[PDB]
Amino acid sequence: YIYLGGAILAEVIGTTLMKFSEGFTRLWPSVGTIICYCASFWLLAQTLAYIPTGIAYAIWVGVGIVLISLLSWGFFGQRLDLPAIIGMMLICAGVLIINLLS
Amino acid sequence: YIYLGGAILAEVIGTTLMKFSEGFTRLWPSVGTIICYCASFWLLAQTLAYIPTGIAYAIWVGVGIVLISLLSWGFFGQRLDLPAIIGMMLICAGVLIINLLS
Ligand SMILES: Fc1ccc([P+](c2ccc(F)cc2)(c2ccc(F)cc2)c2ccc(F)cc2)cc1
Repeated sequence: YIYLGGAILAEVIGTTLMKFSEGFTRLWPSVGTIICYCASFWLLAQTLAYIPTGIAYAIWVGVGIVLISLLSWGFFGQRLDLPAIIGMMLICAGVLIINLLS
Repeated sequence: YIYLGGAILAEVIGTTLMKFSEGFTRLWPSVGTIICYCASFWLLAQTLAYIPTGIAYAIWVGVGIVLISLLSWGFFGQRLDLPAIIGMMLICAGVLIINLLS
């Protein structure tokens, strides 16, 4: 499967893997995050080799923000109106404006 | 704290070490650059002791669009246009809100 899509997934899944309980979690290796970083950085290296570097990083932030925010709101029941999220919206709107001119 | 700035900075320092260290007669070993990358992930783990994952990500993304812009531009060009100034200012405003959280 495609390197860039794998790289986008690697962070979204990786952070979701880090967000596990202090209790017991099924199927979680304690070396898992360290493996996920090694996998993520290998995928990134392939991604930057074979796609234009500015394009790849602009797409990676762009998809990743929408995907984590939709996943977190939709299936983990999280709030979009909390103080930090309100500041984050301005960053994400500003990021879109620069990306439209790129 | 200085952990979040340090974690972002370690990725930039490691990138700078990687870009500088072309050739193989050079004194510096690739492992030293790997230690700078290992440090960034460890500094992120220190960051996530008292900071939520999304809040840390939003600040990293706010700097990240500037990192994309420097990568896209290389050398600096002429002064920014009105929508670009607004988009950059919205990123500035979001960081100002996030850093004024108690
Ligand atoms: F050109 C680039 C583009 C992206 C990165 P990235 C990244 C890429 C792919 C992935 F699957 C997970 C993380 C990163 C951050 C600290 C490091 F030590 C190594 C990589 C990263 C993480 C969070 C963020 F908000 C922005 C970038 C580095 C250089």
